[PDB]
Amino acid sequence: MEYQLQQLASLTLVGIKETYENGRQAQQHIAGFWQRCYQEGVIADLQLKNNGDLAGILGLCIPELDGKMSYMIAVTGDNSADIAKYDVITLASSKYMVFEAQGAVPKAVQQKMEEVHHYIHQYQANTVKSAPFFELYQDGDTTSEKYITEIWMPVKGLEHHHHHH
Ligand SMILES: CCNc1cc2oc3c/c(=[NH+]\CC)c(C)cc-3c(-c3ccccc3C(=O)OCC)c2cc1C
Repeated sequence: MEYQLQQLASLTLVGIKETYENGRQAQQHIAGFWQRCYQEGVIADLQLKNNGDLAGILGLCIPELDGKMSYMIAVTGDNSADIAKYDVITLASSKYMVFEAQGAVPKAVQQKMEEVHHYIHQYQANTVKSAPFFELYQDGDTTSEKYITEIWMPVKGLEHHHHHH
């Protein structure tokens, strides 16, 4: 499978996190949460705040310590001045396997995400299950078959994996 290796410094992310039961229905709630964020002007409002650290809107999957699963819609921003209205987290610095899903959203992303998870199962000592992973949606027509969503999967110690030796 094709991927690029990328590294991020610690970043500040501003947005809204919701929490679901780890879901066979999760994708339905995530759809609804996207729909609501657009409908309520939240996406537009976050887009203003995007400081450019990452180009686009993030959909982060955040593991919770009670086993639940959170999804956060966010942008790289600057201020905890937004805490009144928004969730603000620090995305801790990490290396990533960065994959591309090309096709109309969400179908291409869902399908690519299945392939990714199956691919990365061979890298159990190198993925980081407690670290967020995310979809990155850059500017473009997400209905276009050429639209590319990036999938960022955090890794540690990947250079030691025997497949690279
Ligand atoms: C700039 C990024 N813009 C978007 C990103 C989106 O990401 C989505 C991720 C999803 N899961 C994780 C992969 C699911 C389930 C739905 C998503 C939708 C979506 C949500 C509700 C209803 C329709 C769609 C839909 O994609 O709109 C198509 C017209 C979505 C829509 C837009 C506009």
